[PDB]
Amino acid sequence: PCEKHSCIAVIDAGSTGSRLHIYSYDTDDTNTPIHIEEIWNKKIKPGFASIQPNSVTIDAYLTMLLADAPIHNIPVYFYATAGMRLLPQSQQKKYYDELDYWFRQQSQWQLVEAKTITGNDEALFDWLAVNYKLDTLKSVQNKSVGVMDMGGASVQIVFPMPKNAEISKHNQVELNIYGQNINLYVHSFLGLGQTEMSHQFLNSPSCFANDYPLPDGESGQGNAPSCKEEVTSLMNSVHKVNQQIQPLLALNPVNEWYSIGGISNLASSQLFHFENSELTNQSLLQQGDNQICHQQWDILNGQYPDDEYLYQYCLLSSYYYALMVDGYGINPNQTIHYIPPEQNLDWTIGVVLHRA
Amino acid sequence: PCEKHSCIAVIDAGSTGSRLHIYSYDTDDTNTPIHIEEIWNKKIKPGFASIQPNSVTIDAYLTMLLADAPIHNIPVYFYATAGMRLLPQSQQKKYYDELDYWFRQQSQWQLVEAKTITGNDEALFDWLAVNYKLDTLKSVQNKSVGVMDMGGASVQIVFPMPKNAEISKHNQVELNIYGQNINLYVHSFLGLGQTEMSHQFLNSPSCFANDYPLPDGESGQGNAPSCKEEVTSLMNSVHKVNQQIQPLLALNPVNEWYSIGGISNLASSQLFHFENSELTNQSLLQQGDNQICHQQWDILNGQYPDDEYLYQYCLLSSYYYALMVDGYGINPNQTIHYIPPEQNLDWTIGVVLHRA
Ligand SMILES: Nc1ncnc2c1ncn2[C@@H]1O[C@H](COP(=O)(O)NP(=O)(O)O)[C@@H](O)[C@H]1O
Ligand SMILES: Nc1ncnc2c1ncn2[C@@H]1O[C@H](COP(=O)(O)NP(=O)(O)O)[C@@H](O)[C@H]1O
Ligand SMILES: [Cl-]
Ligand SMILES: [Cl-]
Ligand SMILES: [Cl-]
Ligand SMILES: [Cl-]
Ligand SMILES: [Mg+2]
Repeated sequence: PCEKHSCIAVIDAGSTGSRLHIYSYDTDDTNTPIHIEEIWNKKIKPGFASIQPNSVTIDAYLTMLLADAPIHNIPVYFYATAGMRLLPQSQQKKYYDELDYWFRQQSQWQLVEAKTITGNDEALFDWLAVNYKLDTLKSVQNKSVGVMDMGGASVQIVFPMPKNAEISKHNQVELNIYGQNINLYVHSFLGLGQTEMSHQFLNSPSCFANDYPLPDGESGQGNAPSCKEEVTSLMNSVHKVNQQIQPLLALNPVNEWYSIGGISNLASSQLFHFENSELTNQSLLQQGDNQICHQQWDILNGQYPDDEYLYQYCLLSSYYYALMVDGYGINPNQTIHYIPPEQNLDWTIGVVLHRA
Repeated sequence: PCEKHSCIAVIDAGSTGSRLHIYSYDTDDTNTPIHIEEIWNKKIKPGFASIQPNSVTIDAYLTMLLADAPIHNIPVYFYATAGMRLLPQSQQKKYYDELDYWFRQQSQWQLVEAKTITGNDEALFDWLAVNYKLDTLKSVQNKSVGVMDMGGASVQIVFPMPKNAEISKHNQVELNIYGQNINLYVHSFLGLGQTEMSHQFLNSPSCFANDYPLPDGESGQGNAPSCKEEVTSLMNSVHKVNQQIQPLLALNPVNEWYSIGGISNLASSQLFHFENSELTNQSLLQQGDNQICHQQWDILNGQYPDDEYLYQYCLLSSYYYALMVDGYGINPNQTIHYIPPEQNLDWTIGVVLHRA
C-alpha cells in the first residue's frame, strides 16, 4: 500500500505499553490527508516510562516494537503521553538520548520527532481523530462538537472557541483542515485520569460495593452521590475544574459531546445498559448506584466473575459524573456519545491529519 | 550468627523494589527481642507489584532476592506495602498464588506469612522501629513519642492514645513490649505519599522554581505559601486529614516527634541547612521558599547539577509543611526529629519486635 499511497508511522507510547500504527493515506487539494487506513498495528508492554533507560533495554524494546513492520523508509513520530509526563524531565531525557541514538543507527525509519506531547496537544489530536471518524471535518461547521478523553493518567477536554487574548496560549490551538480555519480550546488535567485519581479513593467505603474489602481492612458501603462528592473535592477544590471550564462552556456551548477512553469500556460492559453508543450522566450514576454501589459484592462477583473492572464501577460511574457534571457543568440529562471500544478509534489518526 | 542467636527474615516489598533483611536477635525475660542486628541485606528492582505475575517472572525475582542468603531454615515474612495496596485485590491474588507455590517448592525458607500489610500495620512497625532505635521502649514512658512516615505512596502517623470505643478498631493497636501494655492510634493516608501526591501538582507553577519547564509547557513561578495551599486542598478537602487527626492530637499531645522517609533525604541535602537531625516546619518552608521556589531554575541547576530531587524541593518542602501543620496541626515552631538516611533505620525492625 505504500507504493500506491503515502505512509506514516505514529507510536503511541502510553502508560501500559507502546502501540505502533502505520497508516496509508492520500492528500486532497487542501493539502489534508484523506482515506486514512491503518495497515499495521503492533502493541508491546510494559509502558516505555517503566523500563530501564539504558541502550540494551531500549534497543530490545524498540526492536520488538518496530523490526517486524512490513515497510522500509517511512516517517515516524514517537509520541509519549501522560505516563512519561509523570516522570521528571531529567529522567525523560535519559530515555530520549537513548532513543535518538537508536534511530540514528538505522535507516528503515525516518524519525521525525520523539517527545512527550503535552496533554493539550493530545486533546487536539483526540478532537481531530473523533471528528475525522464522524466525517464532520469536511464541510463548514454549524454545530459545535466537543470531545472528552477519559484517559488513565490525565483527562482531556476540547471544543471550538474563538481565539481569546485573555486565555493562556497553551490552552488554544489554531489550525486549518480541509481548507477551513478552526479555533479550539484544549485543556488536560494531569493526575485526574482514572488510574491516578483512583489511588486517592481506594479506602473510601462510599466508592465500593457493600462488603468489598478495602486495602486498609474496612469494607465498602457504596453510595454513588457520596462517592461523587468525594471525587468532586479532588476535581474542584484541587484541580479547579469547574472554575476553569464552566464559564467557557457557558459562553461557547457544545451541541454534541463525544467521549473516548475508559467510559467506553464501562458503558459497553455487561452490567450497564446503554444503547446507540450514548449515555446520560443521570443514567450512568443511577445505574452505578443501584447495580454496584448498593449491591452486595460477593453476590455481584458470583454473577460477573470475569469483568476485572466490575469492583471499580461504583467509583468510575461516580467519577465520570463528578468530572462531566460537577466539573465541566454538563447537564445530567444531556446525551454523551461514546466511541465503541470495538471500533478501534485511535487519537493517532489526529497526528496523521495535523502532521503528515 | 544464627547458631548462637535466633534469626528471622523480613522482606519489604515496596514500590521501587524489594529488600530482604535478615536479623539475628536474642529474647529477654518479657519475651521481647533484644540485640537485634541486621546480618544480611539484599535489594532488588523493580517493585514486586510492577512485574508480570506468572511463575517464570516470580521465580526469577524471588531467586535473585533470596538464593544468595547465607542461611538455611529460617522464618520469613513477605510484606508488601503501598505499591501493592494500589493494585486491585484480584491482581494481588495472582502474585500471592504464585508466591505461595514458590515457597512450597523449597525448604531453605519457612514462609510464615506473605501479604500486603495495611498502612496501619506499617505505622505500628514504624513506631516500634523508631522507638527501638531511640531506646525508649524499655522503661515506663512519661513522654509521648509520635512517629510520621513520609512514604512514596502512603503516609503514616502513629502516637500513643488510650483505647477509645468511639474510634474505629482499625485505627487502634494494643500490644505489650518489654512487659508494658501500649495503646497507639495508627492512621495511613493512601494516595498522600510524596510520589502519588506529586502527580496532582506537576502543572502547578507555584510548586516549582522560576522558569522550571512544566510538562504542559508553562513555566514554574514558585511560591511556597501558594504551593502549600494547593497541597492543603488535597490533604483537607479530599483526605480530611485535619478533621481526623487534629482533635485526637489536641486530646493526646505528643511531646516528641520523629519522622522517617523522604523528609530525611530532603533535610540532609546540600540545599537545606538543618542541624542535630531535626527541623521545624517554619524553617523548612522559609528555606524552600527562598532557596528553590523563588530561585531562578537554570542558575540553581548549574550550582547543584547532581541532586536529581532538587527541582522537586519547592513542592516537597510545601507538602511536608501542608501535611504536618495544616493537616496534623503541628505548631510550625515545634522541633521535628528526622532519622538520618545514612543511619539505615528500617521499619522491618518493628516486625521482628512484634512477630518474631
Ligand atoms: N471496563 C472498563 N471500565 C472503565 N475503564 C476501563 C475498562 N476497561 C479498560 N478501561 C480503561 O481503558 C484503558 C485502556 O484499555 P484497553 O486498551 O482495553 N486494555 P490494554 O490496552 O491496557 O490491554 C485501561 O488502561 C483503563 O484505564
Ligand atoms: N532528596 C530527597 N528528597 C525527598 N525525598 C527523597 C529524596 N531522595 C529520596 N527520596 C524519597 O525516599 C524514597 C526512598 O529513597 P532511597 O531509599 O534513598 N532510594 P532507592 O531505595 O529507591 O534507590 C524515594 O523513593 C523518594 O520517595
Ligand atoms: Cl491501608
Ligand atoms: Cl438501575
Ligand atoms: Cl500536560
Ligand atoms: Cl533561607
Ligand atoms: Mg503509578
